[PDB]
Amino acid sequence: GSVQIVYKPVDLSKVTSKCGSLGNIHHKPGGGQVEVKSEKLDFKDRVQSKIGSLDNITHVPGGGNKKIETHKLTFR
Amino acid sequence: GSVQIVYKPVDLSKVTSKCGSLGNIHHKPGGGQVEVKSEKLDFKDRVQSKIGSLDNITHVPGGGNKKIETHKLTFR
Amino acid sequence: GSVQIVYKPVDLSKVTSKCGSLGNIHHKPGGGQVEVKSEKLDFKDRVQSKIGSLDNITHVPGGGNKKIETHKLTFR
Amino acid sequence: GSVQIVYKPVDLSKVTSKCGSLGNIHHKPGGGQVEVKSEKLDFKDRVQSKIGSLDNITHVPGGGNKKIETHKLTFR
Amino acid sequence: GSVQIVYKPVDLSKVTSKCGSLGNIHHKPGGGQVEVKSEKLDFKDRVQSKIGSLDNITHVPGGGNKKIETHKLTFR
Amino acid sequence: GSVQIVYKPVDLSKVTSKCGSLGNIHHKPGGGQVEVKSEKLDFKDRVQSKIGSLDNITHVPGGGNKKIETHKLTFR
Repeated sequence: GSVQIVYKPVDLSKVTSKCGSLGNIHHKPGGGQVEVKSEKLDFKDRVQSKIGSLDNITHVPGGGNKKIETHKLTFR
Repeated sequence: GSVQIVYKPVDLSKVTSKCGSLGNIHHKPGGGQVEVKSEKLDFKDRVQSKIGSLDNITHVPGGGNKKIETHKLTFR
Repeated sequence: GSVQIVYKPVDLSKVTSKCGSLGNIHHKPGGGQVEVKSEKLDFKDRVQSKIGSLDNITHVPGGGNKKIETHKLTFR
Repeated sequence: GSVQIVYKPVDLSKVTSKCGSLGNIHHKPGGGQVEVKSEKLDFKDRVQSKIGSLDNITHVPGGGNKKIETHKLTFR
Repeated sequence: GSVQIVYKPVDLSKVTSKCGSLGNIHHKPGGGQVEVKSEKLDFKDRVQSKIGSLDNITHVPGGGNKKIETHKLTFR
Repeated sequence: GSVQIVYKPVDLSKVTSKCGSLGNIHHKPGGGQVEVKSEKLDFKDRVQSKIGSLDNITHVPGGGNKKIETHKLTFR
C-alpha cells in the first residue's frame, strides 16, 4: 500500500539586534582554591566531564545571536 | 490502504532588540574554596558532569537573542 | 481505509525589546566555601550533574530574548 | 630630711602546662564581605587602627603561657 | 638633704610547657572581599594602621610562651 | 645635697618548652579581593601603615618562646 510523506517547513524568520557603544566591561577574579580526590574513574560511551576547573570567561560579542534547528525524519 | 502526511509549518517570526550604550559592567569575585572526595566514579551512556568547579563568567552580548527549534516526524 | 494528516501551523509572532543605556552593573561576590564527600558515583543513561561547584555569573544581554519551539508528529 | 626608698619584690612564681597530643584542629572560614567609606582620616599622638580588615587566624601553641609585669618607681 | 633609692627586684620565675605530638592542624579560608574609600589620610606621631587587609595567619609554635617586663625608674 | 640611686634587678628566670612531633600542619587559602581609594596621604613622624594587604603567613617554630625586657632609668 502507498505511503506518502511531504516535509516542507518554511522559515523566513530572523534573529536580529542593534546596540550602541558596547564596552567599559571589567572582569577581575580574586583567585580561588580547588581539590578533588578519587581512586578510580570509569567513563564509557558519550561523556562530558570536567574535574577540578578554575575557569574565568569574558565573552562580549557585538551580536551574540543564535538560531538552532534540528530537522529529523525517521521511517520504519 | 493509503497513508498521506503533509508537514509544512510556516514561520515568519522575529526575535529582535534595540539597545543604547551597553557597558559600565564590573564583575569582581573574591576567590573561594572547593573540595570533593570520592573512591569511585562510574559514568555510562550520555553524562554531563562538573566536579569541583570554581568558575567565573562575564557574558555581555550586544543582542544575545536565541531561537531554538525541533522539527521531528517519526513513522512506524 | 485512507489515512490523511496535514500539519501546517503559521507563525508571524515577534519577541522584541527596546532599552536605553544598559549599564552601571556591579557583581562582587565575597568568596565562599564548599565540600562534598562520597564513596561511589554511578551515573547511567541521560544525566546532568554538578558536584561541589562555586560558580559566579554576570550575564547582561542587550536583547536577551528567547523563543523555543517544538514541532513533533508521531505515526504508528 | 633624709628620704630612703627600697623596692625589692621577690618572685619564685611559675606559669606551667602539660598536654597530651594537641591536634585534629580545623579552621574553615566561608569567605565574607567588607566595605568602608570615609571623607577624611586624621590621626594624631598614639593611635592603633584597623579599617576594612577581613583577617583569619589559627593559633595553636603547645604551651601558650604569658607572664606580664610592669615595675615602676617615680620620684619628684 | 639626702635622697637614697634602692631598686633590686628578684626574679627566679619560670614560664614552662610540655606537649605531646602537636599537629593535624588545617586552616582553609574561602577567600573574601574588601573595599575602602577615603579622600584624605593625615597621620602624625606614633601610629599603627591597617587599611583594607585580607590576611590569613597559621601560627603553631611548639612552646609559644611569652614573658614581658618593664622596669622603669624616673627621678626629677 | 647627695642623691644616691642603685638599680640592680636580678633575673634567674626561664622561658622553656618541650614538644613531641611538630608537623602535619596545612594552610590552604582560597584567594580573595581588595580595593582601596584615596586622593592624599600625609604621613609624618613614627607612622606604620599597611594599605591593601592580602597576606598569608604560616609560622611553625619548634620553640617560638619570647622574653622581652625594657630596663629604663631617667634622671632630671
